[PDB]
Amino acid sequence: SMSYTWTGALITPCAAEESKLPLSNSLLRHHNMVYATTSRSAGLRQKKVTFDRLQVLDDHYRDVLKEMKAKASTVKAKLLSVEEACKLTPPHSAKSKFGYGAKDVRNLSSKAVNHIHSVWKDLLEDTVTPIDTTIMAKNEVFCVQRKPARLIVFPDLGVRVCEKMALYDVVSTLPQVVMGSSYGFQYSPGQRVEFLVNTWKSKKNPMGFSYDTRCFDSTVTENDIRVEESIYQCCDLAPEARQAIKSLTERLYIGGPLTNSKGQNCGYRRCRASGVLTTSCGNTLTCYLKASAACRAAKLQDCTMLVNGDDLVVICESAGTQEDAASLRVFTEAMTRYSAPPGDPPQPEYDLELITSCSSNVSVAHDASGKRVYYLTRDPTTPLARAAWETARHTPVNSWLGNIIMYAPTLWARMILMTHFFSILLAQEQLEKALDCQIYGACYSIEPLDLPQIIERLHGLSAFSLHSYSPGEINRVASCLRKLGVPPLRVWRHRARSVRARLLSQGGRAATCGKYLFNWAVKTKLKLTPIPAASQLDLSGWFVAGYSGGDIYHS
Ligand SMILES: CN1CCN(c2cc3c(cc2F)c(=O)c(-c2noc(Cc4ccccc4)n2)cn3Cc2ccc(C(F)(F)F)cc2F)CC1
Repeated sequence: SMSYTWTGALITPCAAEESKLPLSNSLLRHHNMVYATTSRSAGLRQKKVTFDRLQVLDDHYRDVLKEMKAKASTVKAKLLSVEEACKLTPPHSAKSKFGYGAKDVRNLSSKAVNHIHSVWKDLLEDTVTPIDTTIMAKNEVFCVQRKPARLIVFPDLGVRVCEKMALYDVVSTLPQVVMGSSYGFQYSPGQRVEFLVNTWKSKKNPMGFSYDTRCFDSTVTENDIRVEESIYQCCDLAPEARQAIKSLTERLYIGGPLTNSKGQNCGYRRCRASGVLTTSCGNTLTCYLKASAACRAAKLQDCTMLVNGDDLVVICESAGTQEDAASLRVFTEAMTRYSAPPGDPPQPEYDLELITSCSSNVSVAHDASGKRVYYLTRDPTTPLARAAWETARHTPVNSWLGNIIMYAPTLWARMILMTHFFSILLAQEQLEKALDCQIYGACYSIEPLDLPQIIERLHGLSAFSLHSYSPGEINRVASCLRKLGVPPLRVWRHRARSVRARLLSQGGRAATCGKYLFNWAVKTKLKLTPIPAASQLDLSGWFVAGYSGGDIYHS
């Protein structure tokens, strides 16, 4: 079965697309290296993601599936009311083709609610007719060496709300129960590091590897998608939920027709849709299932998995370098049979720091006392490129804010992102202005002035005093700054001292940002005690589940 079939109709934009970087130069001067993907490259992506999938299952697969269902059976899940579902809808979510928008949904306008009721009722009465989806090219920023745009497939606003009602509770609670500690989205960055470091430490003689499935969404078969449903259905559910879940699966999740922005039929999908509520959960369960089975086929000893959607990292007991090399090829052959072939082949690693998963890795620094501290970091190229874009253009999603929150302990986030953006917020007098950012796919509204206590709550006080970073980490940053033409430490330190001073003179939370975020920039350090406001912060539903493509909004 083909993941996609196409009519020949083009994937079209719904607005003018910028692929070019037009204050921003002060951040990064090699602006010709920064580009954004557009629909013009859609054809290239279409070719990559269109192929025949072959799948052969074995006893290991079946044993693991049985084990997952058994745990899934302990879960009780609730229907969301229409109101609860509406409030989860982002204010700028794509409007319905049926005469109402996200604002109408959020306001609970009777037109929107009446339509949502009719969609739900239709779901219960009809469990066959494929549901329409829109296919678009994503507009994302990168640095050269060029990626063709990613494709986004999503149903109408009315359907998405119904998805929330039927499955939000399921995709928010089920994965963690089924996969336990292996479920990646339950962790803040600090917690993700702790689990990785400790898992590594716990092996007698550890070996680990990241596994990249080539175009994971396309590798997901209709069988895979029904297997996921069978897992959902193990939950203790209301008869209405079971019916809706079954209808959504047959009518939307397993596949359906693709319609472009102009309304033309572009083709038909028979794999994972990137823009539905179950994408993250489905991908995570499916990746976990196949990888767990593959471990057994490959006879990897004491396999420990960490899974985030299609992102997979494995840490096990080494059986020797040659033996490991051979075991990994077997693991890969098993994954391939399950319809999850690798992009670039996995390779054994024997240094935790060298394992990149979720585009990030663990590294070491030292706190004020000289004590060792592990933190999550990544190559800063993309974050910096997108930071430049967001400086030179108005964008609804502030990746820089999300990056500061997730990578606050890193040298590059502290040195560059905090300095550059707080300087801009000072000039524009928009310190008090709340901004939208994404965490694990979900959209959050956050006040930049709260960053100190947010960071203390997530990464601890040491985040404000990390030094003596690894040479490997610094070389990567330096190499990146060279590549992108970014000013060196001496320049950012000078800028940071200026911003820090200006922040202090405003007092209040502003001064707190100056004192904590920029203590690194001053030669005589302040004392930095626990921020009292860091305790009374509501940081519960931040790191519970993934929702990439799931159209979720919180707070
Ligand atoms: C061959 N290798 C070359 C470099 N290598 C290293 C250089 C380092 C550090 C560790 C290294 F191994 C380190 O640990 C700190 C530091 N610690 O504490 C703060 C304070 C601080 C905190 C937060 C933000 C900024 C400064 N800065 C500073 N530098 C100097 C440095 C060089 C290059 C870059 C950059 F990458 F930008 F080119 C940035 C740097 F800082 C050793 C030998």
